[PDB]
Amino acid sequence: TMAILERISKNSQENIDEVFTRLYRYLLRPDIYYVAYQNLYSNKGASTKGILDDTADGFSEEKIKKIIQSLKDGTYYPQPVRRMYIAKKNSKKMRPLGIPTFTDKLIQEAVRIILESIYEPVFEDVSHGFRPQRSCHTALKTIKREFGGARWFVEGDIKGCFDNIDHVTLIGLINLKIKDMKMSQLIYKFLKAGYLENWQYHKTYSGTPQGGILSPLLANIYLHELDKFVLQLKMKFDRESPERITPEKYVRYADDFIISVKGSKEDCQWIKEQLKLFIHNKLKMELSEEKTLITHSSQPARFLGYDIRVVKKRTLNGSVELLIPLQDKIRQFIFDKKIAIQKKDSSWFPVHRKYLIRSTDLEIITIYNSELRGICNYYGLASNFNQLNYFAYLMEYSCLKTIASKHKGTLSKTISMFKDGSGSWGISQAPVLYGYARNTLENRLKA
RNA sequence: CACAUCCAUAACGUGCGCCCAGAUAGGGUGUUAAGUCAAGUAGUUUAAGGUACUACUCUGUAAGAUAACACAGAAAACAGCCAACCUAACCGAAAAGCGAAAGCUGAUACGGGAACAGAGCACGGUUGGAAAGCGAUGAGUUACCUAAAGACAAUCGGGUACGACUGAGUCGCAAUGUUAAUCAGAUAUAAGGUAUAAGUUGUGUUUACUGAACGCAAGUUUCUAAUUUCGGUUAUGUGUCGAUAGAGGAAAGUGUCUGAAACCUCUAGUACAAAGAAAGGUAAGUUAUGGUUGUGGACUUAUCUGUUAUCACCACAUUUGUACAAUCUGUAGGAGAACCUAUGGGAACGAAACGAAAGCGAUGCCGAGAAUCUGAAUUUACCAAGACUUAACACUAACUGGGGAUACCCUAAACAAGAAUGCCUAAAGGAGGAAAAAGGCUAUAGCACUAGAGCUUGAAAAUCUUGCAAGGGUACGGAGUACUCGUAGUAGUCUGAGAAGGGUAACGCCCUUUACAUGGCAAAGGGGUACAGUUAUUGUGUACUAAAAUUAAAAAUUGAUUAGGGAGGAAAACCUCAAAAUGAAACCAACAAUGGCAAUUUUAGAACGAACAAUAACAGAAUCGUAUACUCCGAGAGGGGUACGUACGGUUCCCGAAGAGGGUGGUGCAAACCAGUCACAGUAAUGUGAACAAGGCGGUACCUCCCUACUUCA
Repeated sequence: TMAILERISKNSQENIDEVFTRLYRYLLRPDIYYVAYQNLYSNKGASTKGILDDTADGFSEEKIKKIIQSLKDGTYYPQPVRRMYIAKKNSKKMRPLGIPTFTDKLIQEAVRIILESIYEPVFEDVSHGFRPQRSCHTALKTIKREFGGARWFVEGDIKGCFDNIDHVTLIGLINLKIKDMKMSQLIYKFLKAGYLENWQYHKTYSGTPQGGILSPLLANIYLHELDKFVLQLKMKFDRESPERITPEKYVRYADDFIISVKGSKEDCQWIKEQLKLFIHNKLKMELSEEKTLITHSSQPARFLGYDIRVVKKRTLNGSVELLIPLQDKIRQFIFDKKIAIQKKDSSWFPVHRKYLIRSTDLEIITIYNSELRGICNYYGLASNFNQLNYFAYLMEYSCLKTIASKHKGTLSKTISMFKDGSGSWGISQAPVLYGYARNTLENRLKA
């Protein structure tokens, strides 16, 4: 089936030695190797990942290439290519996509496997967080409170991700110890495959039917090699960055980047300029925004919808850290769907909502509860539960307006909301307007 | 630091609509007449006007009483509302004769019934004068400590919207509108309000356009906003701690024990002035996305005789500006969280909102009250509608006569038409014998495919097919032209229009004369027939040649750039019996650097497809002049949508299926009593038995098709 790479990347042209990163992965080859040997390469033409609830569908056994990829059947990948990077709602980290083709919908597991190949080596943390993670939520909560006690701190801004798809440093750093020192080509001839017909051309990735949903993998690497020497120079300087500000460093991610333990912002420049030189050394990318708004001791930056600055408002601090919740992620998240106008009722109400004549109601209620759910998960360990339920207030009258509006009455939202509501205390009934909100903005949040 | 409130109010959705003849049957409409009304009290005066005045009376005048007279007002009838209240319309049922049921037949009785507003014409009509409402509960069932923190007896010690219920006792808003009484002028070109359609792009609002031509002007409503705790989570108050302020420091501060150096308390909210401190009422504006408003509630602006005064004088919000007051208050940038200047508590620090914007001259219109000044008047000077009745005259319809062709539905009408005896004992008797039917009769039973029944009919008869003059219903706004038939009539003079021309309108109507025999009329639905937009199906389609936006980029040189030619087991080596159990020449891979034609597009070398042939044109949101309440003031300009009440143009895009009503085909289930069939009795026909293969027939299930004035979804 597909032992093509199982042979290419494995034997790896040992004229002289090879995949040398072996003192930590020498039998770490055959483990996952023989996995795929019977995970993917077992007999599959049409399976192990894809449509059928995880897996590809066996409509024609999808063997038209899969079994016969000894030379990939290859030779052009015409596959009209376009551009694709999809932003992410919370904790901005764009999630590009591509063109769904059974061809691409098997290239997907192919690159899954090449991931696992490059997975076990010094790659770390499928999507972002220096610690090996998988979720944003772990990235959302864990790393942050741990440090920041050092003032004078900074962050990152360079867009540099789908703009700086360098594609030269890219293929220079994809498979160094993995490319067979000679004869390793039947891998990326069909990864370098952004073909088109518009009297123009752009190859190999922009969220490409060759390169659509795999930028996670690729860009994560792209940055990872950077972060390696980044950390080495980090420790090289971590000799007053943990020892200057003290008398009374860095961590890596996907899109934005903290500066960990701080000493002498008088060297924050040092950091950023060195970065740039390096950001311009081998990937040759700039400092979008000249990045970041140095706190200069404490002044709150923003990461992923949270931060630290080391009457609707009150807080407690000291020699301790903190993890800020915000309002701009809700502010326009209100002016989007006509959900309020803060210049109407005395500081903050849900003065109104949008929908007045629309489809059935209980679905809209579940919709409310759904965005609330999101809010909860999209807000882990950040303080001020009271702003959360404050917005919940700022959501009630609005959603209840919309409920009533189907009746098309006299603003009879009173009796209307009485015809339902987890908050009216009456399926013609709101299951949750605040309950699950409290539940999940406490669980997986307060710990 | 919890808990919590965000405006309540009805529609519009009635039933009708054709054709002409008439016109009090009634009614309406309008106009003129006459009377006829009623005016706080009387005089005045006069008609019996009218309210002007005189004097008398009354009521109000909160800008917080108290007396003076100023100041205003004093009915009635209408218009309306609010509630109760029969009753014709309109509705269903008896009801009722009725094709013999298709359809009619509804003051019976039936509830009702301001018909879902009366917008094409009010339910009526009596009354009554007040209902729905809110904002305060009046009365009952009631609460936490009894202000020390309690535990104690709620020492009702004591509090009813106490907070809940029952529930308002009382008020206000609810609950009104008009109605005759000097002119003339100026201050109006007054101060002030008013002038671009169905509509396109342009974003630095600059305006490139039209049913705008006006232009200027081009950026911009706004927030962004409180230090004398405005620290404690938005407006909601309570729940606080923090700091200062202690008061008993208890047995509470009703009577008992632990209280504490806490646990209540006002908190602890700065110095002036300043004003009403204040409502209510009226008036204007904000009020809540649906579309219309109404009716209230809240915010804002004004509002409501003079002194004699008692009063009058205060707490408190209040406003200023200072101080100062901290969170600074944000900002800006540096620079420690507590520096740095700035900021008015926003300077920007934006952000949203922002694009023939607004604002400026477009003069377009009028320019009330005409407010004030001038003159005039000044017999109380006058003076004429306010309705009611009648009168007359015109008028009139969802009123009064006669007028009914196109297609459906139904079946009576014998409506007319077309459907006919075996069997012997195998022959007259004859089946209207003695076998032997449907049909005749009746509920019709066995799922249909037997009605039992007796003779019967064994043409009787009832066969179905029609037709079905009938009889109904159905369309009698209105949705492009002609054109057709159905009636040439009934207005015959009189303005679709008879004609000519002229006003003739963003498509008519009216004026000079046409005609008296149709000269108009023609009728009156309705369908028909050809054209015209619709929607689709299909037939159908372009790189037809030129350059270009350079995919085509094969080929060729390049980019000799390294890496090749083994689906393998393969863990640093084993590499797979493999040149090979680790050795190329070109064939993939490099800005394809150029072609190269397909894939465009337009410039464009451009010929019924770079578009056309047979089978659907419904649904309009209302539609500008032509109004439509016209909408609203009228002092004007000008502001909305009721036969889809647009009546056309244009505007413009919606272009659904299902519930499934009923018919259609097929598929099945069943069924095997009758005629199918078999065999048996029987002389046969019938009886007997099998007989489901659904031969038909019906029951039933699916789906299909019609089917959709059967129902309903963008």
